[PDB]
Amino acid sequence: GDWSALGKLLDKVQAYSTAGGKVWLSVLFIFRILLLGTAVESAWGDEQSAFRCNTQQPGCENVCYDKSFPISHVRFWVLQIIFVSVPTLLYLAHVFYVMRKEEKLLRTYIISILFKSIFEVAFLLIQWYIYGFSLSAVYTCKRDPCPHQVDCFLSRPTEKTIFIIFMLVVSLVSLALNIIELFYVFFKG
Amino acid sequence: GDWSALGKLLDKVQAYSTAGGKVWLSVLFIFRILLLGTAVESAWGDEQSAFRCNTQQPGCENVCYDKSFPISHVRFWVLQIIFVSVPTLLYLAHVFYVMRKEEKLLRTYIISILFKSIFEVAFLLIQWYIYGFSLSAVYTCKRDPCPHQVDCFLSRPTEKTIFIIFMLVVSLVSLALNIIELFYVFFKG
Amino acid sequence: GDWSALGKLLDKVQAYSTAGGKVWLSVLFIFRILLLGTAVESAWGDEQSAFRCNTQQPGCENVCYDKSFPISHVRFWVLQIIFVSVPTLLYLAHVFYVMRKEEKLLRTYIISILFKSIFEVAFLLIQWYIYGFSLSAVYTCKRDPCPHQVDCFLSRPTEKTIFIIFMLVVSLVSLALNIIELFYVFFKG
Amino acid sequence: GDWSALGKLLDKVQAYSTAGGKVWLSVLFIFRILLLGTAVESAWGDEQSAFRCNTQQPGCENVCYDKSFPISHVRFWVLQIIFVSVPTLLYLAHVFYVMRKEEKLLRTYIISILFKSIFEVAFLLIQWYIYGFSLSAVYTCKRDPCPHQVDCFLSRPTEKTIFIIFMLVVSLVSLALNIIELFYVFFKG
Amino acid sequence: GDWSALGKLLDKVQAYSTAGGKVWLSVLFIFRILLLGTAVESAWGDEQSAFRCNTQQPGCENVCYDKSFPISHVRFWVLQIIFVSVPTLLYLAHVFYVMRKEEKLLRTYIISILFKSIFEVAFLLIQWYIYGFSLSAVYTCKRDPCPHQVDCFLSRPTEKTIFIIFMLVVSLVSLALNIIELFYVFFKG
Amino acid sequence: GDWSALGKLLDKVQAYSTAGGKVWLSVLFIFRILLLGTAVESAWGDEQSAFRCNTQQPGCENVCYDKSFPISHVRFWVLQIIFVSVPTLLYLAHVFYVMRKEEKLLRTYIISILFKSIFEVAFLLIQWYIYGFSLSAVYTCKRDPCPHQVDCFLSRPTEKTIFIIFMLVVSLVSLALNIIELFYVFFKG
Repeated sequence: GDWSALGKLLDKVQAYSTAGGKVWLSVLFIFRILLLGTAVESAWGDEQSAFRCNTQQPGCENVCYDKSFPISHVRFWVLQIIFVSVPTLLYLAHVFYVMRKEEKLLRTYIISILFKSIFEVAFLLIQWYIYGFSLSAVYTCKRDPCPHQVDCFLSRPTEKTIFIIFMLVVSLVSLALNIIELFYVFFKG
Repeated sequence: GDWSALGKLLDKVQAYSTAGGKVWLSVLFIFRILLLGTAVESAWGDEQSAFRCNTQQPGCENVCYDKSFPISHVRFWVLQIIFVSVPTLLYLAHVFYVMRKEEKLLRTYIISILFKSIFEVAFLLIQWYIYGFSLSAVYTCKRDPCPHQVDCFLSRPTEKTIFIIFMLVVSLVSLALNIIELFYVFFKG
Repeated sequence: GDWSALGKLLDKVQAYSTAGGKVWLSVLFIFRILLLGTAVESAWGDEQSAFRCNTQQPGCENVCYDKSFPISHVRFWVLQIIFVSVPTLLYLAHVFYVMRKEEKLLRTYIISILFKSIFEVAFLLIQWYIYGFSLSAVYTCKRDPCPHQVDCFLSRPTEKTIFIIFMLVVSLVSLALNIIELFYVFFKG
Repeated sequence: GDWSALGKLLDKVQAYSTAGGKVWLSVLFIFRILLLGTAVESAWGDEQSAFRCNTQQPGCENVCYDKSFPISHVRFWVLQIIFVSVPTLLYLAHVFYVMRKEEKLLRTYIISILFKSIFEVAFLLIQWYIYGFSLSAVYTCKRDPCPHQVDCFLSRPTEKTIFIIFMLVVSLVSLALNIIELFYVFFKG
Repeated sequence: GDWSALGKLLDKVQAYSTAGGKVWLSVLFIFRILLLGTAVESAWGDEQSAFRCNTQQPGCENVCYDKSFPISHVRFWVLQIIFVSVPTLLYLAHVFYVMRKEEKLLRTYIISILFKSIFEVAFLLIQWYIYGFSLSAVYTCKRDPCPHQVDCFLSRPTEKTIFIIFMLVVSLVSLALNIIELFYVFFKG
Repeated sequence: GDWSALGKLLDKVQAYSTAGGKVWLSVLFIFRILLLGTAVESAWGDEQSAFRCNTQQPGCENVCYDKSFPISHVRFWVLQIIFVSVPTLLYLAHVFYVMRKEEKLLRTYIISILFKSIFEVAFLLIQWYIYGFSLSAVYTCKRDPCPHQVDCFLSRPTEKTIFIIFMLVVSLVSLALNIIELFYVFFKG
């Protein structure tokens, strides 16, 4: 029975955060995890199996899908959320070690928040560069195996576009909350 | 061993709710989650794989399925339940922070309930606009790849219609309970 | 460490039940859940994929399967068990609130038992009306896309019939136990 | 912290059992559950999908598989283990209620053991009648859709035969242990 | 809160084991379980589906796969690890009963270790007899349905061979540790 | 309630580690496990099913896939992480036994760290030898069943290349941290 230690650890890390920014950030994080784990994962299930091209050339479908999707959106979002979460976990464990020292910091919190913001904007920029924020039903593919130009058709482009916009909005809200947090720490300083 | 704290937290949030409205709302929520997680998820498993169109045009099936189902009903319902649940979690965590302040509100509960009602009615209206409340076995598809008009056939339209009506009834009951809750808070005020 | 509270809650709800009826009902419920979760779910896995019709008409298989199975037996049974379980959960939570009042009913138990009986008989009648209690290997399908009449063949009809009879027997036993419970409460009154 | 109550409940039920019969029976039960849950379930995964018949008749494969396998071996074994386990759970819960009476039997144990033996021998006899204890690679099918007689080929007959023999040996060992238990209770009486 | 009892039970069983043999055996067991549960299970996923034969004879692929693989390697390894684990569980539960007697053995440990060694060597010999320790890409199949001799091709033979060698090395290390354990008990005696 | 013992065990093992090296290593390990368990596993799902070759020769696809992928990257990475983790678990359990002795070492930590470094560099060298650090969309296959030379096409080569580079970077960071740890222990000595 050591429920008090976890409560004290939770209090210490939030002691340097805004009133209510912590709760909105945590709720938004669990919202994003729930959305990623159930809906978008099942939406992207048949990304290659339902992918089809109008050609008889063997191997054209493989290269055309590879060119159309350099990386799946779901795996990209998983990487983004992991990269966003890593600095927070680092800071939490560092504060845990600080408490262990106390039994026998603010600058690190600022660095973690700022790095999380950097990672979020970097992932957004990469998504804009590679894919944009929409998916087209018809993709024109010009790859070496395929003769001339071929037409290929994605799986559920519209629902994927909807989920892409949802994830973009979620990322933007998270970034805005992080900037507000940084501004509050600047105000305190 | 800190079972008392969770009980006190549960008591505090329900202190502003009707006698018995809380239990009906919670039971209905777990009912909806159980129905969504087991039955309707398996019902929508072959939505695109069993989807078929009477044509020889390559890529016509993809675009016709995309036009017929801009977003899957199951994923739409997952989004709806998440959006309905978010304000409740926000209020619960806010009350937790209020208790933390007490160790060392009603307006937020009203706002959360009202926003949950807004989200429920908005999702119902969106479902009515895009899909309606029934599914037809035969869908006439007129999309660019397909020549003229083609006939396509959905997977298990009748069982999906039954589950759609079930979810509509569940959403209506939840909205009615929320309005009764709001009326009770108005009566108290 | 609050094991005593759950024991007291368990005692209070069973205080109004017969000697031994509670244990048989609980064992039968867990039996039905185990049977539904493992065996019958896997038995119905290929209900549409292995479903086949003797025709060349595009879309005839879809409409014929839809007409043959308006709702899957497994999902129907899931709905039935959820509907049967809901009144019990309502009564348990109501008794929990009654204990909370005591810290600072029989009619509801009767109503819950009677409503559970009503739901059980209603689901049995619906199953009898739509399907009966057997499955035939060959189904004659007369639907609009299909020309004239077509012959279709179900997946594992015999094993499904066996499981249907098993579920019917389980439901009948549960209903009989519920009627015995109601008779005992009448005897007490 | 109520670890003592579960220990006392465990002691009370085993108080009427042989020295060491309890441990062998429990180990054998967990062995059977582990074998059923991992190996044989995956072995029977493609029972119908890999099932093939040498014919061009539509629907012949469905009826031939249905006739060859009235019920899957894995589901049959799941039913058998559930039926064997039910009397033990009934007796355990009855002893729990007896302890509740004590805070404020042997004949039932004998009945449960004997009924478990009956169920085991009944399931063995049913398996012998329907299937035997071996699987043949080639099955001759004479069903109405199929013209004359057709040849069908099972999926992995040899490995399935091996697992069938394993389950038969496990069931025989369990029955022998149950008979030894009954003989010991007779010796005590 | 009864953490002390499990620690005492752990101490009692290891009291008859070598210094460090216990930890190496436990680590090796968890290593084998982790390797079996994740890597080799996914490696053997398409053992029959990707299995192909150069023939037009219906049913030749089924019988050729059955003859090539009398039992899957993964299921064989699951059986082997279960058989190896059973004597250890028997001994642990026997020591638990011995402690229960104490509240109100070495020979069994020797027997369990020796039987575990016997089972390990028996499974290794069976694997050598049926399969050997390698898999060939091309299998020549001479079975009744197939005319003359046919050529069949396994799924991922090289990776399966690598995992087979890994499991062989793991089994050999476990057997060597068991023999060292037996020699130590002989030295003590 | 024995939370103190686990804390003491955690303190003892980290007592010989650098300030902050432990936390970075642990965070990196959980990062690698999360990346392997969700993203790369789903990325490699259709490695053989989507693998295609431009030939009519039966069995050419099987042998060409086998030659192209002697072992899957995901299973190789699972083996690598297991091999890296094993020495750490050995050291932790050894320290646990040392504490048990204390109730009634540095050289082992050095050996475990150095062996973990050896395993990491060995797996990196093996990956470089067999595969390199990139995947090509088109693979030229010259195997016995296939006539002359055939062209085969991998599934999602670009996304797999991205994940391969990610895993390479992760492994390099882990190795660098291990070398820094060894240098610190040398400095202490």
